[PDB]
Amino acid sequence: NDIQILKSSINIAIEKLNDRISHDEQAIRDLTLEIENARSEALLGELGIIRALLVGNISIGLQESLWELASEITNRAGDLAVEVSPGSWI
Amino acid sequence: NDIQILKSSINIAIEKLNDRISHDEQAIRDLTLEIENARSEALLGELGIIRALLVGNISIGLQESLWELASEITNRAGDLAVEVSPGSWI
Amino acid sequence: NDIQILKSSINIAIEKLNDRISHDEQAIRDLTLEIENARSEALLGELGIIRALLVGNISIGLQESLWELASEITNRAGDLAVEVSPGSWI
Ligand SMILES: [Cl-]
Repeated sequence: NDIQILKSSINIAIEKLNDRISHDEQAIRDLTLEIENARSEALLGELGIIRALLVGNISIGLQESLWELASEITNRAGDLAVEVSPGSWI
Repeated sequence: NDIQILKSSINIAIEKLNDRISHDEQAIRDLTLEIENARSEALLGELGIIRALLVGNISIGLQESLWELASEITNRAGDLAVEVSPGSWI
Repeated sequence: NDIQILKSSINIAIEKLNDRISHDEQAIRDLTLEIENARSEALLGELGIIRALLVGNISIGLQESLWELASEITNRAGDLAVEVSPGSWI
């Protein structure tokens, strides 16, 4: 009798909970996408500036520090799927 | 008898769970705030550098690449509520 | 009789749920680590560019705007445990 009504009501309550958790897991999955994207933007923004200076008539020492700096920055960025713009040397 | 004691104890246990989930949802909400802020900082940091170069005596080609670069960066930043500093052209 | 079988089955179901939540909490903890790291990278990338310009033969006004800019950027970065490279002024 009352055991079975209770069992089914448990099951609904747990379902709702799993709904809540799953909804948090998908948001934790969006955020981790948002973090990757933030990193990708900063990465492209910083290389974008470096390459703008590199393609100009800048002194030879600043070219050394900027190339080196491009690697360090690029090293810190573990590995995201970057796609730096075509470039523009001529 | 023992059905009712069991029902109330279920209800407490579920409450605690919903407490845990709600506490995760508020942290997922802080992080999404933290991500926006990280993006805003990188955005302001990169425009800050670009505008420092733009207001100086830099070559005319570097000015072209930097203005263009300011848009691309600003385009990648979907739309955050930016507030770039007043500027400083004179 | 059937009350006790039901009680134990509740306990397993709740355990599984707490497992799920705890697994979300550790991921919310990784993301908050990932956000800090994204901020640290952008921070180092932007100071890296600024210091490359600062150590060169740049005009005196651009040096003013860049030093100032280094503080504003560094101020916006609440306080992360930064570790800017040794520097390189000579
Ligand atoms: Cl220059």
